[PDB]
Amino acid sequence: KKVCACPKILKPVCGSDGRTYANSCIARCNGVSIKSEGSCPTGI
Repeated sequence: KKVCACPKILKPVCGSDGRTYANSCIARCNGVSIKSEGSCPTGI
């Protein structure tokens, strides 16, 4: 129940914790910034 709503577009990001979230809005809602655009490589 809010006037704001996050986007539903398929544009995921790697957060500075090294997790991937579905978009920039959901990433910021955890209290953390985006390290880069796109999903990140699990091999590093």
